Amino acid sequence: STEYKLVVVGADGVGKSALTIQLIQNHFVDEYDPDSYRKQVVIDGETCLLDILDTAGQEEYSAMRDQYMRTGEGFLCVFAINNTKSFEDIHHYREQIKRVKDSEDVPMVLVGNKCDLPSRTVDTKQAQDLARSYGIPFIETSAKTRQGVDDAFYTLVREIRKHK
Ligand SMILES: Nc1nc2c(ncn2[C@@H]2O[C@H](COP(=O)(O)OP(=O)(O)O)[C@@H](O)[C@H]2O)c(=O)[nH]1
Repeated sequence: STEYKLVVVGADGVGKSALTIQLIQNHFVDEYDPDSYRKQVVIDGETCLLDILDTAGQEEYSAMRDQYMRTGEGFLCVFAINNTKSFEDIHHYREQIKRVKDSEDVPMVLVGNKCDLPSRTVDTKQAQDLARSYGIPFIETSAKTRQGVDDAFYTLVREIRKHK
């Protein structure tokens, strides 16, 4: 079966690592010290291997971040629903991915994480309008309750499958 390399990007603290660890290990972590992990899953009846590359801890413009992005086939662009700044930063990460892959057509999913937390500052309509402007899906997640987590990563695999 095919292996899919998925890279998780977003501002520090939005939950890249907690999402990754929930996907792989089925546990929520209160802290993560920065990173790649593999797991076999079945998506739409089709077995595949996920290789998740977590950019947590990499400096904003590091050579290793660029290598991670070059290696990736699809990207999760994560913000936190309780952090307007991290939502405003999404364009930065999208631009970086486009530069590194040297393409305007890169499989991506927009992920609004921490949807369990009370203090929402980003509406689902704002996020869906950004996603719509990029032509990509939007998925709301909580690494803590597991809502949306599988759906985010699996939707990204579906996007890659549509790209090849
Ligand atoms: N309540 C809640 N906390 C989260 C969620 N995702 C991550 N966290 C927490 O937010 C902090 C940052 O998460 P981390 O995964 O290290 O963020 P990263 O820097 O983007 O990798 C930690 O204290 C995590 O427990 C979530 O969906 N809900």
